[PDB]
Amino acid sequence: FQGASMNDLISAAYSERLRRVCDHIERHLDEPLSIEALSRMAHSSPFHFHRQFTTWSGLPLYRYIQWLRLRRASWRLAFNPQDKVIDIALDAGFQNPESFTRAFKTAFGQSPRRFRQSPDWLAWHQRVPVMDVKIVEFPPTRVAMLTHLGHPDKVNASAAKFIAWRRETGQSPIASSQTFGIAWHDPQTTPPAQFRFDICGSVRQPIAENDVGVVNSEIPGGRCAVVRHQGSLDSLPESVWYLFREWLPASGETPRDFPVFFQYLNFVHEVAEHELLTDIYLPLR
Repeated sequence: FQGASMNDLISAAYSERLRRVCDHIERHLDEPLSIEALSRMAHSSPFHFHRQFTTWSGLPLYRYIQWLRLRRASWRLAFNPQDKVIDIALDAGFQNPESFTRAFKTAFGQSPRRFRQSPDWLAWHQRVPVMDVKIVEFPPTRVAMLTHLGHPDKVNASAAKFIAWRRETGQSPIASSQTFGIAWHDPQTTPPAQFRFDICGSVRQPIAENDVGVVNSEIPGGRCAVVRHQGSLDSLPESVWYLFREWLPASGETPRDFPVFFQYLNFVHEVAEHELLTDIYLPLR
């Protein structure tokens, strides 16, 4: 049908209700704005008014009022040069000119005084608007490591060997040193006959030689993507998949010739699985 639909008519009436409310706010700024009254003016519940305004305006009432006040102060900066900046900052509801300057630099992109000097209003009109992954330069670390080649489960057993070595040789990766796991392969995709996992601990000097199989090696430094994973060692492969799916296409950076490696800032069983902290590191060239 080409005709007007009852559904669209209702949505239009609702939107224009809330537009009436917006205009009332624009008029009655700098006033005690009782949410009960504004909620009544929208023919809606006081308990749901904020979510509706956030839904449609795109920003809550406190951000909206703040940013309208900031735009008013911007007009006053550019076109009322006689007014003092402290006075303007007080008029916009800010206690200190420093905090007003903070908010201006945060939302606008220019400092207040530079705006008073050369307003770039075009930018202002264009500036109306999950997991943190970072880029760090990992320093090359001499470590002592044991390589496991076999079934992915037996890895735990081999890890025990390393722990035993730490008690026996007096080498202390426990303190003033770090403990990493070089994850060469993904156990599901990779044949468990070739699965390689390196359990390593940081050392300040070489560890001589030992019959257990622990040997000296190094983790090279340079560009490297870091993602903070919170929880189980069984949960790490999914965040590794996250890194590969999301960071590699978007970043456009190229990985270098070293396997993925995790640094356990919180060791396994000393704290709970729910509070365990691991850092996944993707080598980047």
